Amino acid sequence: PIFLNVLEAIEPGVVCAGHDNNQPDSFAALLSSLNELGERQLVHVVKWAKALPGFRNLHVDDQMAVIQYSWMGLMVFAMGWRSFTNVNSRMLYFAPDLVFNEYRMHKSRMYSQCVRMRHLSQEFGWLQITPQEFLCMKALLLFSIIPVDGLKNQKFFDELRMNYIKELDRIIACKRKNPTSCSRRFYQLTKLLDSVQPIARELHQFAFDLLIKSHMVSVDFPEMMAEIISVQVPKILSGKVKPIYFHTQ
Ligand SMILES: CC(=O)O[C@]1(C(C)=O)CC[C@H]2[C@@H]3C=C(Cl)C4=CC(=O)[C@@H]5C[C@@H]5[C@]4(C)[C@H]3CC[C@@]21C
Repeated sequence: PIFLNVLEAIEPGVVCAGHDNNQPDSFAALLSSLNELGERQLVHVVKWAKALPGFRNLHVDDQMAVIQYSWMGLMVFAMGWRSFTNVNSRMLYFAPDLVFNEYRMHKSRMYSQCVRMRHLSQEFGWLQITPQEFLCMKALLLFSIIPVDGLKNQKFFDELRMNYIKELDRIIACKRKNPTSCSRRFYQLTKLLDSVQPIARELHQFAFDLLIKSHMVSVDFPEMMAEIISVQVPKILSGKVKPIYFHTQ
């Protein structure tokens, strides 16, 4: 079980936001905490990606680009998994010290996005997604958004993405002998994977908008987050970089 051994081994451990839960649930306090958590996670996201099987095969430039493009989707998906495994998707578990209940969802000003993320988290339960499927799908999300015009080394990327799909295929078939059973599961998993993209798109828009009006005085947005939102996110929003949907949207 080489492939799965690796996925489990490189999976980041718990990361706290450093949020003081005694403070009032203001937009400012929740924003400060979310961003701090964001910057902290990004640190782990980069090391995670670079330790992924075959990732080093990508051109240096494509490595960081791909990481930065899928960043948001990766955080949505993983966050959704933590909510499911920790609080049975009852609340949004961004971190042990930063759990969103109804009031915080409203206070953050991303209530609808949170509700959509809550749905996503519940799909992990309805579909009975295994830790194995979760890990392989999360890795695939890393390879699910690229420039329309292509990456420095597009063929290496396509090769890699294909191999990860093949792995997701092995997972599904490991305990399934009748093809139909397998096809049904693949359908379910690819539909779930797709559903992450629309949510990340809205979060991308929300982040961009906030960065702009925030720049006015408080450019308090962390460094790495600030770089991705000002340099990479617009490429997505303007349509130069797009997600790779499995099914027609
Ligand atoms: C309230 C809000 O706007 O949050 C945002 C901004 C621009 O501040 C917009 C989208 C927010 C991001 C969306 C999610 Cl799913 C997160 C998940 C997660 O596990 C850790 C907490 C972070 C982020 C990446 C969060 C950082 C603050 C963002 C970027």
